[PDB]
Amino acid sequence: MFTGSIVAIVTPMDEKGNVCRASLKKLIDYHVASGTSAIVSVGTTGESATLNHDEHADVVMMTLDLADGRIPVIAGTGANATAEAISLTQRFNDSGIVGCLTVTPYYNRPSQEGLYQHFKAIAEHTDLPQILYNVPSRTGCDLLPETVGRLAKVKNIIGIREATGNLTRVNQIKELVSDDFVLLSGDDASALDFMQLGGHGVISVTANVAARDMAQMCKLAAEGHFAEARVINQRLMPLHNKLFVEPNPIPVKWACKELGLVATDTLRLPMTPITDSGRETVRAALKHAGLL
Amino acid sequence: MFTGSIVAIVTPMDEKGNVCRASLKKLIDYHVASGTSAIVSVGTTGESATLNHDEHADVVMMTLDLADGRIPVIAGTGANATAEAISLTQRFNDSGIVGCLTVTPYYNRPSQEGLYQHFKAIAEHTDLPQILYNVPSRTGCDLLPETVGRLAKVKNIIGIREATGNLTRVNQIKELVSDDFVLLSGDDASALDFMQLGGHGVISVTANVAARDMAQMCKLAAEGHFAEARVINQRLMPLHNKLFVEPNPIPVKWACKELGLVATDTLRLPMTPITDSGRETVRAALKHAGLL
Ligand SMILES: [Cl-]
Ligand SMILES: [Cl-]
Ligand SMILES: [K+]
Ligand SMILES: [K+]
Ligand SMILES: [K+]
Ligand SMILES: [K+]
Repeated sequence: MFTGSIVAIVTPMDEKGNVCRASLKKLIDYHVASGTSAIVSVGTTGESATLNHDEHADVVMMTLDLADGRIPVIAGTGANATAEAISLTQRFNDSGIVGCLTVTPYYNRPSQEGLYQHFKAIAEHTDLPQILYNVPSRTGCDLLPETVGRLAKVKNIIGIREATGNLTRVNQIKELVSDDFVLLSGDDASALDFMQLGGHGVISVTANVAARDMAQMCKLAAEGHFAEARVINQRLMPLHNKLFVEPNPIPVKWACKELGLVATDTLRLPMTPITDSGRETVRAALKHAGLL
Repeated sequence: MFTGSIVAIVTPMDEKGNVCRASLKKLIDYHVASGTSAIVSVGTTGESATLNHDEHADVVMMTLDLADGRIPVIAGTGANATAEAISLTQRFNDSGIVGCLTVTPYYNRPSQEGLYQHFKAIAEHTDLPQILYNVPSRTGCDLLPETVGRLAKVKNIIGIREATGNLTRVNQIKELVSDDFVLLSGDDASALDFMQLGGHGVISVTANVAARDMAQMCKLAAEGHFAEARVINQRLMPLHNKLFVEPNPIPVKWACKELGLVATDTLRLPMTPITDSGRETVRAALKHAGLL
């Protein structure tokens, strides 16, 4: 399922930075019970950066196992080397995931033609649906609408997580692609505007801690009840902003720990523990949201 | 050696995308003859993004063997996971490289504290000199002078490649570090200006194809003959710019092949072959530099 509220799930860790199965189970039961549409496993928020490919694969498999068919799982499969992205996709074929979330190469700043060839080749070597992921503030390159339009002609490239926060992109992309191509926000604070403009959902960081409210907001938006959805969005807005007061996923792991959804808020370097002031900011946002 | 003209050397490949030994030797001989001060092996220009760690180590080791003690070799060791950066660094411990060039974590956007802890930990697991590398347009994060000052207190953190193109950084960092802390430009187009402000040299892309001029310019600059160095710079300025007409290292690899320095201009996806319009642009810049 590639519409509605999709959670970019944290990878919960013990004190030693190892994946905590018990916290993961809890998170997954929480999203099943709250009506989250799907789980994105080991994306940015899941600390893809600091897991090796074995741990990455382990987390995804464990996620599917715990999900036990109750919720669709999408694996983060992005890499800045095309051969690496291809190889990582192969690890997940026939695993039971329903699709892949695949980021524009970061750091090496390819041209639009190179992004085209990158994603074309990945899609070529799998039957799994591919969701493109554009986030220029992290990657240093910007996948423009024109190129999204080219890639949408490839059979199994089915959508895009658009994280520019630039809402003019929704209709620039939409007019170049077919009506079954999915447009998903990757910027929590502007996601409802994104959906009001034509977007079909959100791959969300906020959904980690406000799953029910996010699920309902996305359904209201899809039904066109934007004023109703906006009341919810207004109570989540401090969370939408303050979950990035410090680098994601530092605030969201702390929030998960504070709600008792995970055992520890541990991350791997270069991520560092939340500051006292950040705890204060985030706790205030959780309260504004009515979660505490 | 950590002053003067230091080349961020390309990793020449055969048509299969694997390291081309004959081309590498030719490049290293070229830099020996030209008075280049040192080689950075497998940094960004050397396609650190698309080589796996074993291939990366292979290239560094081959470069060192080929250098045969004639010219100092610095290993690119950057990674966005701290554990990974330590592991890559350890491959080169007791190897014959004289130092490491280590970039701020890309993509995951750590805090200043995160950056401090990342580089502190790397430095603690090695005796090799460390050169920090700041390039926010590639990484999505910016290592501020205050944090450079803090890291410069670590025994084996000895300099910075500053690639913001923001010249105000030279004296901001200089006033916070000791006088043997090395300041190196990472932006060819502004590198002479950088040196005029008190910079000690450049880790250069242009030096791949204009090594003699680059060496002479940094020499004149170190002697305080800025008027005279500037004549060289003006001759090289179209290269400083047009070597980024297409994503680095697409133009400089083509330039190398055109100058007969490497056998092929092959790169690994997502880097793509230079366009016809790019060939003409780089050719005019080479001609302006008097190299064609
Ligand atoms: Cl994410
Ligand atoms: Cl470089
Ligand atoms: K296919
Ligand atoms: K399609
Ligand atoms: K790599
Ligand atoms: K030092």
